[PDB]
Order: sequence, then structure tokens, then C-alpha cells
Amino acid sequence: DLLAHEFNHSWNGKYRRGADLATPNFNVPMGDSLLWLYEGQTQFWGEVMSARSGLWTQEQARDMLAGVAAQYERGRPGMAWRTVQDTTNDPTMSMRRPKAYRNYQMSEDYYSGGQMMWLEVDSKLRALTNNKRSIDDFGKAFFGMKNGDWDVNPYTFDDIVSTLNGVAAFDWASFLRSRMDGHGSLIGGIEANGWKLVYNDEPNLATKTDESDDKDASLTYSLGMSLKASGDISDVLWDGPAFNAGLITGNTIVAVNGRAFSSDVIKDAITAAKGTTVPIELLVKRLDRYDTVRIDYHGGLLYPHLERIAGKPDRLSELYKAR
Amino acid sequence: ATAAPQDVPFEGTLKIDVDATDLQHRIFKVKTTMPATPGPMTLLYPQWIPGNHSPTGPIDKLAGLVIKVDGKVVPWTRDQFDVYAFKVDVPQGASELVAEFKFLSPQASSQGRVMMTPEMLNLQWNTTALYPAGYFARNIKAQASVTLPAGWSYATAMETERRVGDTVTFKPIDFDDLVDSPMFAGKYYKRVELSAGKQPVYLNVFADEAKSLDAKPEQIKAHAALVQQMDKLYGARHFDHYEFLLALTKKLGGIGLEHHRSSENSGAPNYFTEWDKSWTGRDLLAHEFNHSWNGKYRRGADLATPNFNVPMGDSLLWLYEGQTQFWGEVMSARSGLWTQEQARDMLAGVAAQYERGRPGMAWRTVQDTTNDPTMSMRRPKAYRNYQMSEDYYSGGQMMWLEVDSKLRALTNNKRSIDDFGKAFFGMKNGDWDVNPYTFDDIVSTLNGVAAFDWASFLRSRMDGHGSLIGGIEANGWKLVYNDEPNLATKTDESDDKDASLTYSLGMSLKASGDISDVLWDGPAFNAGLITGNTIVAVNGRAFSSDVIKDAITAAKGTTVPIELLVKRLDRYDTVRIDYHGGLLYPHLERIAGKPDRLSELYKAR
Ligand code: NA
Ligand code: NA
Ligand SMILES: [Zn+2]
Ligand SMILES: [Zn+2]
Repeated sequence: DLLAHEFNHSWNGKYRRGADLATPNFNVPMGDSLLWLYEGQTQFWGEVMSARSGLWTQEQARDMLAGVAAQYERGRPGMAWRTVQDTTNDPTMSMRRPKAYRNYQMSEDYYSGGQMMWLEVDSKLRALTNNKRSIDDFGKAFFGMKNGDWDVNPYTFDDIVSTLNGVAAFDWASFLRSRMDGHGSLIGGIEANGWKLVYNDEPNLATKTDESDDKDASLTYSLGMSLKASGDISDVLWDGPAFNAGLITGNTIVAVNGRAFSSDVIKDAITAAKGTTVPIELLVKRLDRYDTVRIDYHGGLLYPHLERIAGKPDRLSELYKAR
Repeated sequence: ATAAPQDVPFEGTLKIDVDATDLQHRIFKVKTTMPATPGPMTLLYPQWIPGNHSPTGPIDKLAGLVIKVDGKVVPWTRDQFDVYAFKVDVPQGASELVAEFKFLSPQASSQGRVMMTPEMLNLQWNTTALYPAGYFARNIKAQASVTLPAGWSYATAMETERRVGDTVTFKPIDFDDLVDSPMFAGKYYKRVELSAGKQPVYLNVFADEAKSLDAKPEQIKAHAALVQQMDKLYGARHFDHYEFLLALTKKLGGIGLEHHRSSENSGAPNYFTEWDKSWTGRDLLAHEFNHSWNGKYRRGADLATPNFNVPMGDSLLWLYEGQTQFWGEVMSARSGLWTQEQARDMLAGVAAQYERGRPGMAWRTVQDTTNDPTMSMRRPKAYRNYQMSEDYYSGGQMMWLEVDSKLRALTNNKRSIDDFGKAFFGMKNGDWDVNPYTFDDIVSTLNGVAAFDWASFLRSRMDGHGSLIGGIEANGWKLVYNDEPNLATKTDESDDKDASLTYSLGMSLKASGDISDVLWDGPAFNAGLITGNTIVAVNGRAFSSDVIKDAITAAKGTTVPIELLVKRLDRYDTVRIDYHGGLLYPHLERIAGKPDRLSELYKAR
């Protein structure tokens, strides 16, 4: 999706840019307040255009989308105190330097969190117009002027609202602020467009590809952590089971129920603990000390997928379909 | 299935020509030439090698064998019931047989000890020889030659006839003495005189790097003192000259092999340059030198076989190796190769090995361990402490210490084991032909020093299951254990940060935590631990030698078991060891009331 993503920026980001971002030279500070359009909708179009162009299969794009939806339904506990709007300050705050909890500190969520909101914007435009308008109409109206022009054409927040209102009348200012300044769910566009985010033990296509050769283990929605093949913990979900055992990134899972760690071993132990009352025993190395923790997790392996809601119209497939 | 060797004359000379230039492949190319007698002929590759007491002949490393009679190839047939025997048919009217082959020396330690390096090589003529069946080996006149890597020096007890370029031709010699006359060769060589006179002794040092050859005067003196101290003991030398062969190396395979007029010895590159760190192995040259008397000159009758392809009887190895192990350590102290404190702590370690480190003594005798060379071939065994392993060495050493103490008690300290050595090995100065003995000869010579039922004494120790360390207390000392480290153990575990815990937790460990040895019926054994398991943590803390030792001390006198996190194959478990005795290392302490005969024994004469 990279080339689709970067290409879309020629319209969204380069040609049209937030007025506080379009600075007069390279040595005055940049205002990032509208990055949830610049990068957020480009993240959205990058994945949609990957499916429309055939760079991704339709199944690949849908599993990609399921991972994003799960990230904000369960993988971002930092939503409770921080808004997506505040993450537009992350480039200057963090400069992508290592942080302990991307899931709790949050990290440039104007990308994927913005993508979810633009998916909901598409679903709302369809609902307001009986599917006669969609986010495609916003794209043409907001970026389709002045063919050949590649000088910056700045915009403000009110311009976004006005263009959205021109596609379909609605209090878009309140809608945008409620998602971007709020702490609530961002994934409403999934169900509105006819699908549902579910979790089961079948691996997500994206996660499966990203953990095949290295034999890593992404267990975000089960044990609340990710591990390298060595057993080194690479990420811990805030308030998750691994977190509640005091585990941090850099600790090592040495053994699972007494058996030397492997990705298959810890996954099999999670499956074996599903529905039982026998805790999973993890032998842990913390710096130069070893201890055993008992984790009472019995939900089994949980990987995100999208499933159809049979009665509802399938607007999502229309959105991801080639034009 | 090979006809017995006969004490009949062998007509002619067996010529053995070796090309030792292929250092890269580590190949010795060989040409053996002999008179060809018409009719069936059987050629033998040496199988039982003197000094190894076992069939160590590397038959599967003999390759490329082609046999020609007067230039014509003759097919050979190996005896399927004697794989060291090659049979050919020699036509009528033939004159000369030539066998050509290659000895493919070890390319890694897994094939045996390495014999060739870019800087040095070790030529053992039994690996590069074929000889006719049916003859006593001593009746076969032989003449050897070797082509060396360009410009290399060499050393051997065998007299040189001529060196032409890099081809050294040696003077004719009996075939059994040829096998007994190994050669070291290398580019970094130093020859040091240890004793002048009519039966001179020299030390030949080869090294990986020339800097290792810088032996200091006081260090050479200790080696010269070894020769003088052996003169005091035996009063005779069983050689016309003696050539120590010493390789200071990390590349050549380790070796300690005795011969009549030489010995093959290996040491670390810091044998001289770090004299204070390399002391634990310095009894080697004293050990091998003593064998020139005890083992080479005098040998058990069942061990002195007529050729290299009939089995050897090892029944009397507790004199061959046992008393040599004894004199090796005693002479190290007498000569100054070891300090008296180092020799005393070495002896304490041996005594503890048989007081507490050999539970296998409950079922097996030291006499039975004389079969270990052929049973085990020094291959890995799980419990050297319970299966036992060649205890005719150190167990024999303790008996000879008790023999010494008994000789003193019987004679009011006027006689000691020194008198046995002179009486049993000191005859016929200059003779280096084998002078065999039997068990009755040992008893008779001991009885000549001091009358006693030595037959019962020897049999009760070597066929018994009781204590072997009685000579310690009889000679005025007592074996004790405390938390003070043994000098040998400390030196042999330092730098690597290893951990010898035989007398506390009953196990030894590498710095990694891998268990390297487990004492039968000890605390680690009783937790189900075996060699190859890994101690991962101690009381929850990542393993180190210091960590486990501090935990042993912390567990002393308490009832809180030591918690060891253990890796067994792919499984982790925690064991609790209820050991509360603390760290225990063996030492010798004086018995105030008794005379100190031990210091007399270890004192220079
Ligand atoms: Na421009
Ligand atoms: Na001889
Ligand atoms: Zn971008
Ligand atoms: Zn020996």
C-alpha cells in the first residue's frame, strides 16, 4: 500500500494542506493540527486504492482493515485519556523515538485512527443519501479542482466541514470533533457499511505474513503482548494480562508450562487453557532474575477478522471495489 | 586367524619411507619395502600399541593401499577375523614386496588426536608401518626415513644416518624400537641439555610460536633436577641417551606417551612463559620419564608381547602406571617442578577421590580397572566415579604410598619405597631391552627390602573394596575438608570461572551452568540431575560460579533448601537440594604425635 499511500498525498497533503502546516520557509514551526486529514484520509485511500488497483486482494484489504479496527477497539487503551487530535503533536514530541507503550501513550494515531473516522464518514455520507453519495464525492470535491496545479492550495477546518456539508447536509463540525476530540469508539463505519469486527483463533492474513519467517508471536488480544522467536517480549498491552503480571518489553519468556519457549508452544498453551480454570505458567527472566507467573487467561487465541452482517447492505465491498 | 609370531630370524630389512609434507590434508604418505618370500604372505598393521595397553592401532585410517611384488600389483585380501592383517600371494622367483598407502591423520579431534599443524607434526611410526606376520617384532631389522616440510627441525631418540635436503634417513634399528622412537618436527624448535655425560638427557621443545620457547634458567634447572633426582632413586639409566619431546601448542592433540629413550609430551603455550599458572600439568615429564624405568625397561610378562598384533595382558598396570603416577608427583616435588604445598594439595585431592569420590569401589576393585583401556578406550562414560576409570593410576598411587609407610614401619624408617625402586629397577645400567616381571617378582623384591606377607597386602588392596588411603595417616598426616579452596582445584577452575562442587553438591559445572560431572549418590544425583543438564538459576538468580558457591555457604547449617532452576533438554524445572554442609575442599593436616614421614618422601635427595 506504500505507493498508493504516497501517490494519494500528491492530492491530499502536497496540493491541499492545512493553513497552519503551509509555512513560508523551512525555519518556522509547523502546525500539525489537521494531520488527521493529511495522513488520516491518505492512510484510508492507500488501503482502499490497494484493493481497487489489485495491489492487494479484496481478502487482504479486509483483513488489513480488521487489524486497524481491533487496534482501536482493544489495542488502544490510551484512548481513555488521550485524543487522536493530540497525537498530531507526536512528530514534534517523539520524532518516532522508542516509547514504552504505543498502545497507552498512543503514537501518531491520526494515521490509522483517522482512517477509521474517514471510513465512518463514508458510511455516514451513504446513510444520509441512501447510498447515492460516498467519500468518493468528498475526494473529488475537495481535491479535484484545478487540474495541473501543483502549487499548495491551503485549507482550514471550516473548509473540510463546508465541503462535507456540500456533499450531504449534516452537522459535520460536531461529527469531526466528537471523533477527533473524543475518547469513544472510532470503528462505527464497519457496522454501518455492513460488516462486523470479530475475533477467533484463525490467524489474520496480515499478521500471519508478518510472523511467518521470523516465527514471532503477536498475542495482543489474548495474553496482551508480542514476542520474538527468542522469547524476548517486544510489546506489552497496557492493563492486559502480561501487564498485570508486571511484565515489560525486554523481559524474556523462558518457558511455558515448563517447556522451552517457542511461538507454537505458547500458542498451544493458550489454546489448551481456553475454557479451563488452570492458569498458564510462564517462566520469566527479568534482568538477571527468574520467576514463574500464573496467568488466568482462558479466552484462547483471538485474531481480528471482518464478518458480514447478513441483513445489512454491503457498502464496504462497494467502497473497496474497482471503479 | 593370523599365525602366531615365532622367535625366528627375519632375513633382510624392512624399509619404511614416510612423506610428511601434506600438512593441509594431514596425510602421511608411506612406502614400506621388504624381501618377498614366495608363497602366502600376511602383512600386519600394528594393533596393540605399547604404552596404550589397548588396541589403538588406527586401522580405518589406512587408505590407498596398493601392494606390488617386483613392480607388479598383487591383490590383497583382509582377514575378516583379523582386520589388521592383509594377505597376498607372492609368485615364485620374486624378490621384493612394496606396499604403498596413506595414513589419514585426524582432521579434527573427533577422529583422534591431531598429529599435524602448520607449525609442527608428530610422527608415530606404528601409524605408518606394515610388517610381516610370523616373526617376533624385535627380530625384524628396520630402517626408516621421512621427508619433512621444508626447513623444519626434528627430534627423536633414533640416530640419524643422513639428512639430504629435507629427507632424513635414520640408521637401521630393530622394528620394535622403531615404533618406540617417535619424532616431533616443527619450525619453532629449541634443544636444551638436561644432563651431560655418557648417558645424556635432552629436552626438545616445539611450539606454535617462537615466544613460547623462552624457558628461564631456574625453569630448566627444575627439569635438570628431575634427572638428578631419578639418579638418586634408581642409580641407573635404562638408555644410552634420552630425548624429551615437548610440544607447547593449542593445535596438536594432547599426548603423554612413554618410550625407552624418549617420551611424547604436550603442554600449553605458556608452559614456561606463565610458569606460575601452568603448574598442575608439570608432573607430566616426570611421569613419562619414570616410565623409562617402570614400564619400558621393566614390564609385566603378560604385557611384553612378541609383536603388535596379539592381545596384551594389563593385569599389572597398578605397578606400571600406579607407581609411575606415584613417582611422577613425588619427583615433581623433589625436583622443584612443583612446590611442596602444590604436591601436598594434589595428594589431598587423590585421597579424597578414594575416600569420597569413588562410590564405585563398593562393587568394583582397582584390579578390575586394569581392563579399562580395552573396555573403554577412554571413550566418554557417564559416571567415572561409579563405573570407575583406570584407577590403577591414582588408586595404585595410594597403595604405593601405603607400601612406603609399611616399609618404614617394618624397618624403623631405615627403608622406604626408594629401596624398592632401586632394587626392582636399578639393575643393568644402560640396558633398554625389556626385563619382564610377574606378580611374584614384585612380592619377592618387596620382601627383600623388608620381610612381610606382601602378597596378601597387595591382593587385599587391589582385590578389595576397603580404604586405600591408609598410607596418609601412617606417614603422619590426615585428610580433612574445609571451605578453603584446593590449590589444584582453584588453578584448574580459575580464568574459566568453572565450579568444582564434588564434596558439597556432588557435581561439577562449567561457567555456562552446564553440569560436567555428577557424583553417584550425591545431592545433585539425588535430584535426578545428569551431566548435560544446565543449572539456569540459583535461588532465582542467573547462574554463576560465585552465585552457586555463595548459596552453598548461605545454606550451611540452615533448613532452607537450595533452589536450582534446571534445564533438562527442552524442559525447565526447579529442584530443592537439602544440602547444608557448606563448601568442602580436601587438604592434608599434620598429626602432631606421629613422625612426618610424608615430608621425607617428598623431600629432594
Ligand atoms: Na511551486
Ligand atoms: Na631393543
Ligand atoms: Zn503519509
Ligand atoms: Zn603413564
